[PDB]
Amino acid sequence: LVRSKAPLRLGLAGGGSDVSPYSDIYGGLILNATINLYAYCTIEETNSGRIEINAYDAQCCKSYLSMSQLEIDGEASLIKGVYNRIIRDYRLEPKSFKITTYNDAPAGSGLGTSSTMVVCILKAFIEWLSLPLGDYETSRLAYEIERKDLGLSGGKQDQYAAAFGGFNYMEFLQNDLVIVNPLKMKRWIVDELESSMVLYFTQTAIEAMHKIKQSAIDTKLALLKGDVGEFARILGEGWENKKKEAFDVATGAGAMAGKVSGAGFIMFVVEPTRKEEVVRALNNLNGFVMPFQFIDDGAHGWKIYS
Amino acid sequence: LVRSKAPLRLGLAGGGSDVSPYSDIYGGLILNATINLYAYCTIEETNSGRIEINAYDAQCCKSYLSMSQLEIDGEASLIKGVYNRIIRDYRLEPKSFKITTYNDAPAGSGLGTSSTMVVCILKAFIEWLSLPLGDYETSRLAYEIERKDLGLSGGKQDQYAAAFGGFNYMEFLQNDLVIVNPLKMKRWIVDELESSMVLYFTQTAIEAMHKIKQSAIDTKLALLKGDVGEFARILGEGWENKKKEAFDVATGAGAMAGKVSGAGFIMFVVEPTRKEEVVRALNNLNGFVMPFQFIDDGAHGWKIYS
Repeated sequence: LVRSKAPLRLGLAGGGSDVSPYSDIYGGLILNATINLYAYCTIEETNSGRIEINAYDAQCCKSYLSMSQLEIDGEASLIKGVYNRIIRDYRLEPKSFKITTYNDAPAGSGLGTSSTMVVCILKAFIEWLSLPLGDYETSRLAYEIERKDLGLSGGKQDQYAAAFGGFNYMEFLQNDLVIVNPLKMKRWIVDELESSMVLYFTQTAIEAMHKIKQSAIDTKLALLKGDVGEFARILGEGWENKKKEAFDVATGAGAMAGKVSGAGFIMFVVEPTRKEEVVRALNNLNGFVMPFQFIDDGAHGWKIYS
Repeated sequence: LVRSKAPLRLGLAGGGSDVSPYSDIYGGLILNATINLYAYCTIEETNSGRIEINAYDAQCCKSYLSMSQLEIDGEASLIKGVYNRIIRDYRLEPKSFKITTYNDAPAGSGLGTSSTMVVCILKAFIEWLSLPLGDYETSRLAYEIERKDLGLSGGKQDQYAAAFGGFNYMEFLQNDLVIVNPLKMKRWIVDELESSMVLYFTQTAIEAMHKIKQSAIDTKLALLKGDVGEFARILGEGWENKKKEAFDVATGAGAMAGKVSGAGFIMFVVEPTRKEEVVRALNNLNGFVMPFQFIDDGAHGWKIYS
């Protein structure tokens, strides 16, 4: 059997500049980082002309006939979605296997859950069938499967982070090319940043989007130098800018700055010696603090020889 | 006692764009990587009231009366420069110690020997006196000791490569600001590049420099994908341009491309299965091929308690 896991991510700056058609016309820049919340998958080749699916994340535990393709009932779309593309792209005969899947964060959450799971399933298949697919190809394949085959709309930063891993500076160039600049992060900066962070779960746009894109640049420079204070400043200036309301009762008992991400989730930047104070105050509210650590590795698979 | 060592580096691309005023007017771009050839230094404190210098690199072995500053005789300048600068910057009392020094590469070379050694010496002092100097500060201080305090001329890439380590893409911005993008390099790309390389020792400008600067961008993007062939092309395209004579007996032996670095030093890029041939032919010349490996760490020091 083969197993695989992929990490979820945190958007540090540039969020949105990667989404079409803004990226297509102006070009996007994003700085993100993978965290220790994962999507897992294991694939074991069975010889019962069947395909069993135990997708805890897709509330699905059915069995199907080992076909060449599997219709998208709307159940276990991610797994079926990956499998179908694999059979087509390599023209392989139907396969018999049992596949299990589960995630560390719910569907929404806003941490790239869906893209991370797809990458994770791909990695399993890659390991399971020795597919000639590396980081770039995997991310590409993942996006294509999720954003086209399944008709799911989103940016491009999630597939790549899950596949590549660590702290990345991504350039989304026109003609949908993408450059991933894998950044090495000194251990003290990584530690300082985490001790400075709290994860809390509760036209003229363009002109704004340009500022956001520009923030990816200033944030890179700021964190490379370990200047968390400037990072905090950049987040605030951004928050102020993305307002000129729902639950800012969280920002009420806050720290230095904050940034709101998809799926109802605030990334606070606090003074390390006050981080605990912030976590207790936020914990009194209706939401909860999500403990985490940055993880340097991207998706990967391994085999267990029985 | 304390010990330290710093690696030398290979100028992969953009060489020259880091030199002022060009870096200050147009901005510089550099892609370089440290290699397993080092500068070593050990410093042991003593209560003899003397300062003993044994520098195999500066070819000096003299004892001096412990002072606050040391006259730049023209002997062990590097050590004297660092020692003086540290005594001044930190307003410290005269020091008594024994200091040993040696390098794995000669004066000219073209691997940044001098800057690497200054960084190494600085690292020994930093380790020695628990000085508050990190990567950025160390590089800058090294550039200042060498370039100003000692009048020696040159670029900036060398000081930063030595202190940072690994594959770096440096931005030497206008108004002399510097950004080091520490790049995580996949192991297989590094191994592929290492088996594809041979190290062998023996007004219209600016328009030419704009290309050398550009190459840094093309080279980064080529090596991040493992496209060594594209790297060869860029080096080759850069060669023909560096011609619009001396000991080119070396390039006479076919490979994919070659590149010369500031003095008796050619970098050749060859197909792995053909490397041994290239290496054998060149060694049959009047010079020798220097075996190397890329090293991901920058300068560092350690203490030995007794």
